[PDB]
Amino acid sequence: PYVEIIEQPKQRGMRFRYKCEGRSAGSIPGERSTDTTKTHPTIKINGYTGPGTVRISLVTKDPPHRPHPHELVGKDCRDGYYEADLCPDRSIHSFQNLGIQCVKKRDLEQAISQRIQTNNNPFHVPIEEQRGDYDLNAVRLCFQVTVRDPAGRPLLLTPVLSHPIFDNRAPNTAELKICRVNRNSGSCLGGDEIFLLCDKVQKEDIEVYFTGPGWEARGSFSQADVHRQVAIVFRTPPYADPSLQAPVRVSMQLRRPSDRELSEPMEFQYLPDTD
Amino acid sequence: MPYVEIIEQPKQRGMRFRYKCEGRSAGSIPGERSTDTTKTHPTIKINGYTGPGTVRISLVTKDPPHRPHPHELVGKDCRDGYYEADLCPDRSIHSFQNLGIQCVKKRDLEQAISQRIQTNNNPFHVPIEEQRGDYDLNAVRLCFQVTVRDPAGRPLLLTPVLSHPIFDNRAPNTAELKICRVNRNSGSCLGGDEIFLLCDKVQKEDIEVYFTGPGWEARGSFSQADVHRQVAIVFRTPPYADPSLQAPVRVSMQLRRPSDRELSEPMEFQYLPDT
DNA sequence: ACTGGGAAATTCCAGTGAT
DNA sequence: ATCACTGGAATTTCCCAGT
Repeated sequence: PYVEIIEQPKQRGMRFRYKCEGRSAGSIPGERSTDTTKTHPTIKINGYTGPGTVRISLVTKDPPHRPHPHELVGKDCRDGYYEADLCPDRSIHSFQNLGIQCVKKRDLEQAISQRIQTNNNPFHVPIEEQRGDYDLNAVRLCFQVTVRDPAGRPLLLTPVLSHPIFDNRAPNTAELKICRVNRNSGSCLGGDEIFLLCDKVQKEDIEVYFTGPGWEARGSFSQADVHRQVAIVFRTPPYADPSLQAPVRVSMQLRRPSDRELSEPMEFQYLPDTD
Repeated sequence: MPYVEIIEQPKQRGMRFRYKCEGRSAGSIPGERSTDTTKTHPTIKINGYTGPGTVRISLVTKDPPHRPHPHELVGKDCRDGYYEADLCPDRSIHSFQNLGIQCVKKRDLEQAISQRIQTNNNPFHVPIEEQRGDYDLNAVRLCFQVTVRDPAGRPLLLTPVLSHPIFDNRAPNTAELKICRVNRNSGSCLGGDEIFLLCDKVQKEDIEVYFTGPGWEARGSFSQADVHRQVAIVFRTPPYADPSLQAPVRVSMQLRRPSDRELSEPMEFQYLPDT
């Protein structure tokens, strides 16, 4: 038998909580979770239905896939991992209260030691590897299901990794959001100056991205024009057609080149430049 | 009575207090009239003496019961949070080029006060039962304590002299106010024009934009919600003194912190006549 | 009793200006 | 070149509001 992830966790928008915040972290939602309806990380076991248990732990994003210093917290969690029974009737199982508690950099070595001491090492990575640098802003869930064989001995199935889950404090992997913009129309000739207030971006890895049917342009600005990661002063690009007869609605959004993430689109109208 | 005179006061705003983690030495406090082309430093002159002696500089509280401050002076010839070196015998004027302010953590406050007492760092001999009230960690004063010699070489302790207060640039509340950028620097004399203004960090509960002319005083209109991550303000210009303005008039526009009434450099704004 | 989010407090660090 | 220093950014802690 083997495990497949039916509903991946949502990658973005989750805030890892420190222990100093004595409140337990949130509940990780599934990809397709919408503000209306709430999905949850969900797996399915193909090749077996009946009594079993599941352990979920955090491992690193990048390929050694060693146990992450962060902890799962929530119901049925201890020593930074979740563990509980599967339903024997169903072959689909969901996890409604998985929270991520980030540990501090100074408490790293202690955290790693606990992973080893608690035998929380799904891919049995040697301790040699586990003195590499960790990305504390990204984790993967690791599903480790145990079923019964025909004799009723526990059978451990291959661990499956989720997609990465990113801390939304991390600007390099956060959601892009335009909060306020001082102007939403401009000359088709381009070069109109726009003040745009946004959520935290990295000035070396952000652009303003105008799009239409089979068209794209970028607003002009330097890294100096990005103010304290939360504002961009830029000039609009010229529109494809230099002699518009009438206004033309296009979309304006933030774009992060590194991972090609886009923000929610906003309406911008290029106007005919007849003075 | 030989006495100490402050030739060059310390510049009050601009400089950060540094934590121990940021390293040994915390920069050099500059003089009032320090510029990029001519860097000045705090300077005293000893009137009515020449020859060998000592000078101690320590930090004291801004407010009248001048107790020793929990923060430390660090740099050349500093120990136990105070500066102490031999007075130059030849010259009567003395300046200090490596004074840095090292701020202590809130956690280590009671320990720091205990060090001040243990080291006999109490220039105004304040009783210990005053050394427990609230300290303003955002502001200190330099205390210059000069010891000269009488003709037989016995120490004569001159009166302690206080500097102007020095404020932590990094601390919100005490940071220097600055208008970095603005989308428009003109508009109707009636008001109601929307300005996107980019600024250094301000507290939205303790900030306002201040229009001033000769015998006029007005404020831009905005809510706390319009302060975006402490470094941008979207506001509406107030009405000019005279709504029957014939031809343009230039006013000053600056950030003001009501709590302590501090201001930014002024930025020109011109009220235009309404068409 | 728990949740969403802003900001103060502390730490880190890339790129300078003084030498 | 070195490295003290400058100022932006990242990390960690604290706190408010609302159900």
